[PDB]
Amino acid sequence: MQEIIGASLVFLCNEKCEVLEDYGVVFDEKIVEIGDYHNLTLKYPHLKAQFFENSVLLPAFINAHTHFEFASFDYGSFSGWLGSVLNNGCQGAIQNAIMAQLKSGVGSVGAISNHLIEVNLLKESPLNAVVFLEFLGSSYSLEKLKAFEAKFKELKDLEDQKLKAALAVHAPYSVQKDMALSVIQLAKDSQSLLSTHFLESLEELEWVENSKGWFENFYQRFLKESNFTSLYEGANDYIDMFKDTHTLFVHNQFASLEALKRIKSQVKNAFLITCPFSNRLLSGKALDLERVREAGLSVSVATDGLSSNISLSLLDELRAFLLSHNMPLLELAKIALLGATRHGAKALALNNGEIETNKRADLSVFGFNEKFTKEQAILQFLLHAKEVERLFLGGKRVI
Amino acid sequence: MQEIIGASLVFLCNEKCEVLEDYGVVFDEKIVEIGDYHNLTLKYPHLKAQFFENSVLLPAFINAHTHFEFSNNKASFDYGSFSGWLGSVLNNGGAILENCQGAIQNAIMAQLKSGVGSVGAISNHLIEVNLLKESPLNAVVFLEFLGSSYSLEKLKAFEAKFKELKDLEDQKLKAALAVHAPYSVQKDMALSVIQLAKDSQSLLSTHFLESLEELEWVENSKGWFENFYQRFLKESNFTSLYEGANDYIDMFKDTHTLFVHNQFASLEALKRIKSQVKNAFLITCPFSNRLLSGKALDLERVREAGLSVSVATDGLSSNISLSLLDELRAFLLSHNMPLLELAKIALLGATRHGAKALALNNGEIETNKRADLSVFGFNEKFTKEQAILQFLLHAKEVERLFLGGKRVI
Ligand SMILES: [Fe+3]
Ligand SMILES: [Fe+3]
Repeated sequence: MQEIIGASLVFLCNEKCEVLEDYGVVFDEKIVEIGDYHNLTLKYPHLKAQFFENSVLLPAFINAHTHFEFASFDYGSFSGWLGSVLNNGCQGAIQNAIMAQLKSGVGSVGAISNHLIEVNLLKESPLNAVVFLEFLGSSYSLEKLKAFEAKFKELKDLEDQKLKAALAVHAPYSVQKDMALSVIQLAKDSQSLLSTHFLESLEELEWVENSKGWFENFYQRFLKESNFTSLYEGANDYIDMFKDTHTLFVHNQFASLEALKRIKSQVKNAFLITCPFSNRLLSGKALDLERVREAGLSVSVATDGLSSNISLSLLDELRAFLLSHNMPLLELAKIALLGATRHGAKALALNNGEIETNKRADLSVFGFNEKFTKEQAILQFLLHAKEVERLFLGGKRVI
Repeated sequence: MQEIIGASLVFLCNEKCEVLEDYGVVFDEKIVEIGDYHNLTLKYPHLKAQFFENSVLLPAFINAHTHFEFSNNKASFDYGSFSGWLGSVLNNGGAILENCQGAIQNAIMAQLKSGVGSVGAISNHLIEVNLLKESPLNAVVFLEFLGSSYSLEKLKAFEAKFKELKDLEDQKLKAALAVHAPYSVQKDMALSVIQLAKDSQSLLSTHFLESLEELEWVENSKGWFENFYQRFLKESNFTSLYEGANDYIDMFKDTHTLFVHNQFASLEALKRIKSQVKNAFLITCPFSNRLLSGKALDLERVREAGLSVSVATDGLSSNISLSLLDELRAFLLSHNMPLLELAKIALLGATRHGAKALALNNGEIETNKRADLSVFGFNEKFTKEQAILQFLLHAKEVERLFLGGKRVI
């Protein structure tokens, strides 16, 4: 059926980043019409209508990078964290970790999975899911190459209207060149998305550029292989593999302006994803947001996983995103809201993240105790938003 | 009355920043002895003893700068600029202070449950003083002064309110005095406040160069403060009350002054504070800098000048939670320093550095110091090399809190 909802502040989440006051929207499975809440209640008098005063009505968030496979690990260094994850060499937390996204207002997630453990629970959840099956392998092996293209077939046999199948190549230090050319080709063949970790550390930059640094000893101590040279001969050699695709580039805190200009000019449809908290614990260098826009790209904000973070609430990761950059606060607060909405749905190629006609009815309502001023609404929301009062996904009431 | 407590990790919070494993402490009102927990249970067999596995035992925190009169403020004020925030605070005209004691009692619980045992509260009308007395917290009340025009009538209405403050002092509450800012207090109204602190032998706290608008005003009599005294203060002043940054600093020469914020003080300004205030204490509040000025304190400049920092929550006029732990994590995200070194500066800025600035006998697990101890329980046993930082990320609530050797939480 059809129903009307309106709040004292409505965040359209357009590229203009428009906030409207006392507006309402009518929706079924999709968003049909927008306008003033009172004028809408006269136009459609018989539709059920609810208004929320001193509340914010916005799109449901999109978390494009989150691993549900997970103290333990070491923070303060990337080498120390990777060493501590490999010195290590789940079903119940997964059913409660989805609940941490719904209550935070997240309606769509781009989850990276290695063994397809959480995909079954993501299907009964109301969440919009884009599972990237991640490929890990620094030695060529035709045997595992077909054991990975057979696990993807199990993913494509589980697709719905809520779960889309995608594929991921881990990092330039973990995947051999001819094993990624096959993964990338299968994504073109299956017409699915690509996610990848790119220049996340200073040690990976030293490794990819000049075959030096902490990675001389990585393949010997941890992988039982005898390799002492980089799998790729420079940063551009890794990028050109993703030419003419829809590739999600995560982190990129150590990619130079020439490197991101190359990503934009060559990948054609590249989407940079950033996770503020995980960069602090690991590499320690935050993403230069000016360099991002000096190259012509935009960022989405993601929680990453509890592999290198303390809370997977997208709102708490937004505040840490605000504290991590010296940009003018009120402009950067718009980069966060759009990086958690429209920019995250365009990276995942979904039909939500914006209050627009014919878009998915993925709506969040957040209740407060005051009415923020229109000039401050976007920033006051990010500081005080913690839980969600109402969450509508596909026009169905979930929370 | 003596008892024994030990944890898997013990943070001494000395300047060595020593982490010890399976250590214990014996305490009454003060800390008696430190050592290995098992050796302590044989030395003092009859003392009641509790051990906490996968826990951290450390001093109770010290929050040296927090306004409790403004705890009824969720939104209201404007963030993104200091001029925008001060304008919105003075456009409020002190209307958010009314009906506050119930919110004040809910901000006190945010310090105890976060592990804070001693706090340096800034007060203008002494509304929360009795609630701090009805509280287990160690209190250092700073009586704040606001007045940009000389008026000896208000000078004795302020020196009579201080006598009412010293008439409520005990061993739990110490009385201090505060000068607001170089933009809010006339020179001869602060020299009287400062002199009364010398007379009463009390501590001085002050907000110093917190904004870019405050620096241009103090240095060149320009910026957003040319029009400030007319719009909001109903006064006719168009030049700075002090003739340079050093003119405000030299008033605090030879005393015990807490300098808050100071994100816009240059190395020359910070070298002068140490050499001239003689016993100066820099206070920093990471989150309030982000919402207001937007510029974080240069911690490298702090150590290039020879000073150290303590971390304080400020008030909720410009903050979202007074859990000192949330402010420590925000302190970690706000500076680009090597994380593992900066995590010790955070722990010490919430402990030893805050108790010497507040002139208290705690903030360190040392013999003859106050038995102000906090116990935080976790699910893993951290490596000693990671313990200090892993504590800051996962600490949320406190398992046990002992203040003066008495069990509080
Ligand atoms: Fe990842
Ligand atoms: Fe303050």
